[PDB]
Amino acid sequence: PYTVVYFPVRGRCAALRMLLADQGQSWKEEVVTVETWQEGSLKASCLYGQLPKFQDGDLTLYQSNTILRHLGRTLGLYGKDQQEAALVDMVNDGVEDLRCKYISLIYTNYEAGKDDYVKALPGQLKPFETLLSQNQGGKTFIVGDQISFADYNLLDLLLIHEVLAPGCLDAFPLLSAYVGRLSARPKLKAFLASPEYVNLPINGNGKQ
Amino acid sequence: MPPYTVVYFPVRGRCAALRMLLADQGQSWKEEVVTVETWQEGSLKASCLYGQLPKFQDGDLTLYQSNTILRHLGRTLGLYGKDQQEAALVDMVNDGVEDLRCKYISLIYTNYEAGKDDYVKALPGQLKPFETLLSQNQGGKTFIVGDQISFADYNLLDLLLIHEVLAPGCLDAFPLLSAYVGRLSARPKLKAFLASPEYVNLPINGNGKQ
Ligand SMILES: N[C@H](CCC(=O)N[C@@H](CS)C(=O)NCC(=O)O)C(=O)O
Ligand SMILES: N[C@H](CCC(=O)N[C@@H](CS)C(=O)NCC(=O)O)C(=O)O
Repeated sequence: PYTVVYFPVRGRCAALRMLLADQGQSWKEEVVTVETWQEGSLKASCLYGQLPKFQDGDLTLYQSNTILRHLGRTLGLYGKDQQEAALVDMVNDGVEDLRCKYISLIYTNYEAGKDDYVKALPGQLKPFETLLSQNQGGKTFIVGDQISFADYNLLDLLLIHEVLAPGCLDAFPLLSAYVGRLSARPKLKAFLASPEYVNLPINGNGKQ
Repeated sequence: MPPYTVVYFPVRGRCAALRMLLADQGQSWKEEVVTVETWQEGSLKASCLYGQLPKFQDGDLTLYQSNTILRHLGRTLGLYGKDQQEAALVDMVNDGVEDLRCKYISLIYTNYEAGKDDYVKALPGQLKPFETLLSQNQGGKTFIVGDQISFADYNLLDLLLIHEVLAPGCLDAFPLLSAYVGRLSARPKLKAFLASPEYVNLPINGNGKQ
């Protein structure tokens, strides 16, 4: 019973939509334009003044990672046990930390900052290659042997980064292979090929 | 040896909430402290997954990332809500807290003097959500989410205590948050913890700004 309220961009909803799609879930998308948002109705009713907003039946949630964690929890995408559950979170927050750095670049200081960001990037991605190398030679998922919600969010982050700086995964053979393995998952592959994903901008200021 | 170990700088910083949680739950833990000089040397930083502290050890489980540690303790100590729905709201609260913590960190570390006024003027609007949450949960009389304490109470409690030092009386505009802070502060083990030398004699931040 799902509904996504967001702007006409991929942004902080790309990973959760990836997840819904791969898990064969159905959801309603509700779009929010510039004048709708600016008016100030919807914003005044949002817990933190912001989007996405997510409905799951009688349940309203804000916060992209809360949404992720909720879906991981209820669809069984949160590790096999608490140890795994913790590694999942650790992966997600690293993903979130770098996503926070990406957004800063893109929205605040794209122009001058991009040169130094792409320089810092391999060191920012290494931790994830390391994680995979220690989890069955990288042949499965980021954590344990089943997909988790940190996989979708990590996958999103990897794709938007190959756009920012193509070839950035070249030096990382487990990440490269991981990205191709999950991309080829049938429902994910189709969603990533769909107009609904392809014809949406990554970001709001039209900088990718 | 205690099963827990906290490897961090000699600061409250990102470990206050988890230390309060451990203290309030009556768990023992070991503090390994890292000095700037040990860090500058550079050897432990290269062992650190994301190259950062805090690092945490439950047995041979090495965790990084402070909210991950909190969620991990939230899961293993029963501080994550009663059902799947409460866990989601605990998460939405904690994510809310993490968002304001990040603005605060950017204030204190990369802009204190120019930013502080706008920051302290934007504050009431940042705190209101948390007052709203309380208002809608048994009229603000228990915890942030449901009727048992959760890990987000501890992170929210810490974030509130630090803003009260940054901008005293900011909770004056917020009667449930205030009652909230006083009510949680006075929990017996937490009370003793917040009055003890291991809490009191550490600075909130690394740069002595607060
Ligand atoms: N904590 C973030 C909040 C998302 C956020 O940064 N919201 C932005 C768009 S991605 C927004 O609604 N900006 C419009 C506004 O602040 O009025 C999350 O993970 O969900
Ligand atoms: N993502 C943060 C990581 C903690 C962090 O930002 N650590 C800082 C100090 S609080 C640090 O280790 N500084 C050393 C460095 O960046 O190299 C978390 O929530 O745990």
